[PDB]
Amino acid sequence: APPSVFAEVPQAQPVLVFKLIADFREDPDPRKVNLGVGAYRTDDCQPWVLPVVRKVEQRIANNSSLNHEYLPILGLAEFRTCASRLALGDDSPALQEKRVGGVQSLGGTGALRIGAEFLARWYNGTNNKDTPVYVSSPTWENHNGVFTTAGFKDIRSYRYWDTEKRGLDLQGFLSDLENAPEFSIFVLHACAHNPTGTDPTPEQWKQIASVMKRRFLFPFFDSAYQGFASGNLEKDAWAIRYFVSEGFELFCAQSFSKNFGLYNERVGNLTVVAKEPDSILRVLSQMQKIVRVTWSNPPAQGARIVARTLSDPELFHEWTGNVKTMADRILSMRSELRARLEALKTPGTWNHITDQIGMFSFTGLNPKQVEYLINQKHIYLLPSGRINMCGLTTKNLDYVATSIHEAVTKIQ
Amino acid sequence: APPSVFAEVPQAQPVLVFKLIADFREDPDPRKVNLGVGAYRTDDCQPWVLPVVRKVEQRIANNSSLNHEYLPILGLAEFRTCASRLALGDDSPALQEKRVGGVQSLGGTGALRIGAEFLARWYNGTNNKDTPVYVSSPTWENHNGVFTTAGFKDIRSYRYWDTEKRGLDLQGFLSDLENAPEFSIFVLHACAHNPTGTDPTPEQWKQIASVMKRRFLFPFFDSAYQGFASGNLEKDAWAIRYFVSEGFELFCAQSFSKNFGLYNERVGNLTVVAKEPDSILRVLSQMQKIVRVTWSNPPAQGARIVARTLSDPELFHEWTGNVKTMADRILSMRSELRARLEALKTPGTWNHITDQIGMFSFTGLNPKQVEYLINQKHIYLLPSGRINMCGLTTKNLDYVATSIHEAVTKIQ
Ligand SMILES: Cc1ncc(COP(=O)(O)O)c(CN[C@@](C)(CC(=O)O)C(=O)O)c1O
Repeated sequence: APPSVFAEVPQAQPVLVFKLIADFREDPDPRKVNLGVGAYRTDDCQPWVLPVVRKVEQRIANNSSLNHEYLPILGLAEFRTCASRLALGDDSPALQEKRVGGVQSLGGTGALRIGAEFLARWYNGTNNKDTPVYVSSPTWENHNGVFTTAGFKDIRSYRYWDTEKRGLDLQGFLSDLENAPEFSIFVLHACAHNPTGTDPTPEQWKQIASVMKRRFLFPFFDSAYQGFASGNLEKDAWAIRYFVSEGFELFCAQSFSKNFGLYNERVGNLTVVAKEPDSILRVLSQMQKIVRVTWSNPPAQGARIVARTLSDPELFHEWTGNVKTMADRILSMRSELRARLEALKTPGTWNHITDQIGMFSFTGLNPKQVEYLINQKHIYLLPSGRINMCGLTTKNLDYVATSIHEAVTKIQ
Repeated sequence: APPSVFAEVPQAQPVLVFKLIADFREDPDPRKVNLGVGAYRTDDCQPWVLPVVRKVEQRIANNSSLNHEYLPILGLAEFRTCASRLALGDDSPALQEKRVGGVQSLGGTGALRIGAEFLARWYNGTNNKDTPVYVSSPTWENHNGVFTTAGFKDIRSYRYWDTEKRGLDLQGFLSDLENAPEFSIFVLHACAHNPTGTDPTPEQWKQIASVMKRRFLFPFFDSAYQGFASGNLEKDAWAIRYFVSEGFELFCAQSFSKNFGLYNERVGNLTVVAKEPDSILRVLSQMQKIVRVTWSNPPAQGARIVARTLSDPELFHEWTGNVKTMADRILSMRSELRARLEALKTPGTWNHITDQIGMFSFTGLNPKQVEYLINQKHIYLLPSGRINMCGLTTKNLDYVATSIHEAVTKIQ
């Protein structure tokens, strides 16, 4: 019996964040809390289909004029346009000057992948896999994975979090920018940095931009949480817009998974900003080739929902309210968790819980204290000490607060 | 000002069909016929949303229990199971022995891409990009593209379409199989060969299988037209099932874009058949890693529609009826076209028109005869002589038959 052609395939390590979702679901323990994946939950600890989304879905379901014929390779035109406008602002000079392109993609991950594939073939030469790629220390793990898969051989880290000050290491960040070879690619979190929840202020962003401009560093923005840093979409897009106004050419990978709560419809957009309009045409032509051999053309449901919402001023307005609701709820949980930990007289400071923005808190728990929490208390979180604040409710706040308190006093 | 980082990116060369369709659209002649279309069309030249699909979409729209939370990386469990079962049959020995895995993917294209990526890393050694990959001559345009992008350096062709006989070159095909290095990968069209419509008969498939078994050639089935082809789901999956029965390990990239008419919802499945059950978990663990860096997790809408249909006996029954309607309309166009060509005493043999299966047909027209039809008759088709039978209607059949009659007699 000839051996199987799969005889030697090793067992891969699981994608942790997703593994935890499964683990958590298979947990019979009644006290279990999922503080893993960045997904919104109500105070009832339920998934929330945004009111505007439910409204648009019914409208779509009753629109007999729609068919299922293939979308264009780059995607739904109206979606591409609305998505780019959301990041850049209605008044962007880049939009006026027609030097913006958008490629509908499979969530923020697909936007990152297409961009990385394009750069590996056409940026800083032809098929140059040697240009350094810089990611924050720490970052979302998939940043490494995507760039590695596209072929980049030199992936570096720039200092970002100061474990001591429990904040941004601006000095380290700037030095890392100064030392990077010209033309290096920088993967920047647009807002609500994952996992630290710590973003540069406008003034710090200006310092970062200054070095990047000087050394011809390419900004690759990852905009997965527009609206979650502050509850305001315009405010959260400031950095991107600033770089555009400073005359940078850049990529912006946008995800609508969290701000539209459309996680499973895989709605993303790759926004491209070039110096001149002609370049956009040539870039998009090459992007079509990449898409064609990856997913061929994108799915319609999610993009249709987002296009319908953003293009209807009333719907748009309602949606901004839904986003604010989610952000407001997060603020409230930050306060309550902070308050409780202090009331338990938990060792150390807990101001970082309330200083941090976005969906997460980079708590500071060691990997030993995490293990304790998962195994003993049935509280699921990442090994890094990252917790999803949206997983907290008025009903579980106490269990969590108490469980952290023990981990902290007991596990060293 | 320093030049754009995109200054040297060339404009990609455009795809012929896009142009042709453009041309078609721009044509003022009331007699114009588009035989270059790439999807199903009714007798009225319209897209068709299957009645069962509309019915299920409404059911989904009205189901308040559904949310938009992320699916697992490999996809919706019910979909993966139903899809694999459709291809292999409920009674498949492989299903009963638990040696089948399924990965939800972005249409048939996404299934082929994930399969090619897996093979380039774990098949016939580790990261072996030198294993020959064979595609039919001719084949669906994107086969070459997907395999090349996955890293395969040696893409070959096997003889298939016989220009003179207007049929399969079985002897050429077998010689190509006999001379293929052991472990070479063969991309096989399960049924409704695209673009010729010429398939091996079951007896011929047995000869193909025997060489593959002996030389350890890997069958990578592309199954885009199950049911759609003949109106019979079982008949259309015969070759796949035959290989399973014969003990092969294989991959089967399934598309639901044509048989459910869900083109724009990008619903596909990669079915994996292994010799032993334990292999499946290892193989799927590696596919999860590939998906993670490509699209992260798949969309839900299309997969929900297909899973709902295939798991409800009444809906499944209705769906089979809808598929037969499509298959019958194509059979009818083929029979009528041939009948008319023969009535006109057109030179040559035209049995290939009814021997062929599915939407596409290689007519045997030469480039000059094609030019005449476009230029003189406002009949749009590819220079290869490929036509889509769905471009024919009860209303234009006479025009088209007469026009081909003229092209053959005057240009040949
Ligand atoms: C910084 C960042 N970029 C991109 C994405 C991708 O979003 P997508 O689903 O639209 O492709 C995420 C998602 N991060 C999640 C919410 C889930 C994950 O890891 O995929 C998180 O828990 O970190 C993210 O955190």
